Amino acid sequence: NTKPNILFILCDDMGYGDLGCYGQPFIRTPHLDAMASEGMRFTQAYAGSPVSAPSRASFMTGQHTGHCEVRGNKEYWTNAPTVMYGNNKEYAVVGQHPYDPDHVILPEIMKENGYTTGMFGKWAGGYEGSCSTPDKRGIDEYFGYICQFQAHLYYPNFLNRYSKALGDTGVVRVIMDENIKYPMYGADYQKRPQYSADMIHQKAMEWLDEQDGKQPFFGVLTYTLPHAELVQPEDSILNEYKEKFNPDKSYKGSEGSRYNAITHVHAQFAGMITRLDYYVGEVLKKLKEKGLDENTLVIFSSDNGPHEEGGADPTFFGRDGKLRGLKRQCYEGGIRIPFIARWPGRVPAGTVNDHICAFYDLMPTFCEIIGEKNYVKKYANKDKEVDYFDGISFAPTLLGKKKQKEHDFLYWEFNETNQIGVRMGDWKMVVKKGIPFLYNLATDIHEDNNVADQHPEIVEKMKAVIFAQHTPNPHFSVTLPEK
Ligand SMILES: CC(=O)N[C@@H]1[C@@H](O)[C@H](O[C@@H]2O[C@H](CO)[C@H](O)[C@H](O)[C@H]2O)[C@@H](CO)O[C@H]1O
Ligand SMILES: [Ca+2]
Repeated sequence: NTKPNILFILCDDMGYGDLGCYGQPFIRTPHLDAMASEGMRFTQAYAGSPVSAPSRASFMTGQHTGHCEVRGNKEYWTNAPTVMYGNNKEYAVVGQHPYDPDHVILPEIMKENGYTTGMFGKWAGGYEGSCSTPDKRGIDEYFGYICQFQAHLYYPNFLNRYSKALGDTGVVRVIMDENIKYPMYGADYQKRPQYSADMIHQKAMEWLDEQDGKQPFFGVLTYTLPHAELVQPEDSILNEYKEKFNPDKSYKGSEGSRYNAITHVHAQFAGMITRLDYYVGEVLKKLKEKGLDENTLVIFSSDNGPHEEGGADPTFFGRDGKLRGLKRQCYEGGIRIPFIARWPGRVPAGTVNDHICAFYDLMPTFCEIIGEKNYVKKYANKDKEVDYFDGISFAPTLLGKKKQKEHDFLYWEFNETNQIGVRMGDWKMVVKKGIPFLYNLATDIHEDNNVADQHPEIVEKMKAVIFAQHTPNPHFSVTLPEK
């Protein structure tokens, strides 16, 4: 301990069944499988939300989406002025709805505990010049995509940086000086040579290189893989899967979505996950090389369930999977995610953990690990009517030990599919357009058999949770069930 280092590798749109160690049959994930072998594989860990921005917001704020300022994907670039990068028209302001500036986020707690903070990849927590950019919210070294929409292109016009070390005064843009010579869409797009996932990992690894045993570090590696578009370097990883998958399918492109057309989509998606796995192997190798392995907790997870964008084929990859649904659904497949922890000599090796937990638990979990006691009394905003903190530390079960507290419920709400999810032990409610559906995850893991009619008292108990946990948010609307 003595303030352990923490790396949180949070990937983008990877399903529960997309890793080898969670049963994926078609994709090699040797480094994450070995991480699991040496660590703890969580079987009932959940995203903050079935989509990116609120799931990441839940992790950052320690709040469920009945309370969180961010409960959906909200764009601030739609009406932004245009800037030219070569012949390419680009938005002059990018990004999503900002985190509440009056509610603490995890990096700020780590800064108050004497940590240095890094974040490499997707921010998705406020647009350029907003009150919630990484510079303003406790990140010392940031490199990647401020904007989730920008992140659709793996060969973008620019990336974003805030580097204390370089004396940046705020977030800046780093132009991809080779990429902007070519179009953003069509036959010449793949002439772009500056691949963001490699560049962002290289910046993360340069940052990890600078760390030593002295000052504790907190790194958030929000790598965009395997989020669409399904375009990557045409290298030995991709070619392995072009050889393996036969026949394969293709994707015609969506210029409006910034998803380029591509061929061999099974090979592209498998390649993206094996590429990400190789990045994780490089992180773990670096910690060992620097003598930091025994004092660093590494967690790998995904922000939400599997996707069907840019040529992704979750039906194909889901052949052996147990959970129903995709990204944007409050069915188990939208919200239950891979979650692997490794901390040699602290987290018991080769374990499975069934503890029911969600991303809003990470804030109290980390606070417990770093010895930050009574974090709510310390960080709660006294100027608010009420400052919500929804998490329960799972530091005890992570460290194999006693006094592990249990949630009465987990809670999700999501505007685009108009859904509310509640999990109370074996019981799972999905509200769809205000109508409750009820499933037993012990007898019906795939949520095939709506049994609301057989359990009216359970339906009322779980609706009571919704009525108690949902507070109004003027930006993100869901239909509550009838009272
Ligand atoms: C104009 C518009 O919103 N375009 C959408 C795409 O954004 C959308 O993709 C989603 O983009 C959001 C951006 O915050 C986020 O990256 C999601 O993960 C992603 O799915 C796409 C839906 O497939 O449709 C376009 O019309
Ligand atoms: Ca995502």
